[PDB]
Amino acid sequence: MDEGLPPEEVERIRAFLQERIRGRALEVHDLKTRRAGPRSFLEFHLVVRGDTPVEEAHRLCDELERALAQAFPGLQATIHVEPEGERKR
Amino acid sequence: MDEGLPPEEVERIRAFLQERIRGRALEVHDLKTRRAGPRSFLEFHLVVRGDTPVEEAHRLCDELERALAQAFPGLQATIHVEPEGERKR
Ligand SMILES: [Zn+2]
Ligand SMILES: [Zn+2]
Ligand SMILES: [Zn+2]
Ligand SMILES: [Zn+2]
Ligand SMILES: [Zn+2]
Ligand SMILES: [Zn+2]
Ligand SMILES: [Zn+2]
Ligand SMILES: [Zn+2]
Repeated sequence: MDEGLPPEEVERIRAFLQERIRGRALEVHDLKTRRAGPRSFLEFHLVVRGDTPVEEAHRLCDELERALAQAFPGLQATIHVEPEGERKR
Repeated sequence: MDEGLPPEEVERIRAFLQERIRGRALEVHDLKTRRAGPRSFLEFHLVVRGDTPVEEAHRLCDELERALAQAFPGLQATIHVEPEGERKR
């Protein structure tokens, strides 16, 4: 898909995030994308340890938003942080 | 606005969130909305104490997502949690 970016592009974004969260988070999931003009949008869930302070999890959020914006010109990300009970499977 | 919901509706959503976060968060900001068919979308920032564990902040996120979905049929929310340094002004 509908308003999603091309599946190929979503998977490039996924692979990029997966490399960037190594040792810093448990997983990224529920990637949802779309394009509007000069802009692309990504929202996803970043799964971390439940006892991770918001301030710490958020530092990683800022790092990721900047990394994504640079690696995918036009793309801006909104990140929803979750505890380990939200992990896939 | 552009793809935003009507300003009137955004403000109703804002007032609803502001009541719901009393004593539980510092503020909600950067409300961004849009409608696609039977669906409406909201993303916002929920500002809490930096030392708030992700697991705690996320419990409030689930409460808010459910409250919004019930009070605004069709609406689904993505919440980005932030520490106190992200507060307005
Ligand atoms: Zn999601
Ligand atoms: Zn999730
Ligand atoms: Zn836990
Ligand atoms: Zn969640
Ligand atoms: Zn925002
Ligand atoms: Zn913010
Ligand atoms: Zn602080
Ligand atoms: Zn942020």
